[PDB]
Amino acid sequence: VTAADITHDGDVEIVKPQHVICHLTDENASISMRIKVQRGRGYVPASTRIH
DNA sequence: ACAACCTCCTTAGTACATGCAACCATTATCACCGCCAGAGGTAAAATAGTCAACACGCACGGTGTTAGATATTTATCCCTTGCGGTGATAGATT
Repeated sequence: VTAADITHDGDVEIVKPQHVICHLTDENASISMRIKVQRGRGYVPASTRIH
């Protein structure tokens, strides 16, 4: 599961093709997800975003 | 006939390795003093010379003027700043 398996739900370049995520094994297998992405320029903890 | 063995005898052979700092004393003991050496002293003359005299003659340095350089002043010029517009990067793909 790879960059060649993405779809662009927004404005996103991808200078990370080699970032393989996971795998599948059968001729009828599947997996799907959404992903949220951000740029900003500073840091906050995942469970101290607070408001 | 000797052999080593029992006992405490004494002897004496050794005592690991790397490095830095400190300074170099104690003795008493007649060396006599007699002789004379070449050998210390110094007067007078060799191996040769001083420095004062009157000359000789020159260099150097300080006072003076000149020279020109320099550091200032002025003002010019360019290279740089910072922001901005929008650049073909980085690098993923063909």
